[PDB]
Amino acid sequence: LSSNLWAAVRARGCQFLGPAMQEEALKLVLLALEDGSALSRKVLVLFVVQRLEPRFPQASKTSIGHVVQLLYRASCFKVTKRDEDSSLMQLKEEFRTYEALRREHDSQIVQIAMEAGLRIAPDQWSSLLYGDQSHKSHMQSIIDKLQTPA
Repeated sequence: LSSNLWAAVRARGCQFLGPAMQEEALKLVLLALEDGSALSRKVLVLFVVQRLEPRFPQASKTSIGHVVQLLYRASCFKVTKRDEDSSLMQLKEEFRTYEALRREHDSQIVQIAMEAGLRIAPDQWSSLLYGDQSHKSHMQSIIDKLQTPA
């Protein structure tokens, strides 16, 4: 099940790196962008990988870039285009807290599960994204929003 989910996520250029690593990865993206700073993908990945590497040997520019792409696909960024340079990404104002960023992140993964026709219960979501059975309610409300309102 989880195997099928993560394969579907990577199929789209994104990655979930497990509960602990993803939490720290997101918190570092937020550290860089929560104040409106506008970073190229280059600089954003550099900032994050540098801090991650010592606890998480798996951290590389490729795997962090895939986390960035997950947030990008989730439309979390305001992009500033420039021909005569690299495009810059800012966190949209509504996503400059961890709660909101993490909600949108988790929503994108649930959306990928749907796209893939992979059907998943709120108890499993908690296991997969958080490693515990503490977030099934958080994950229920995320499902609710992707479905027809009551």
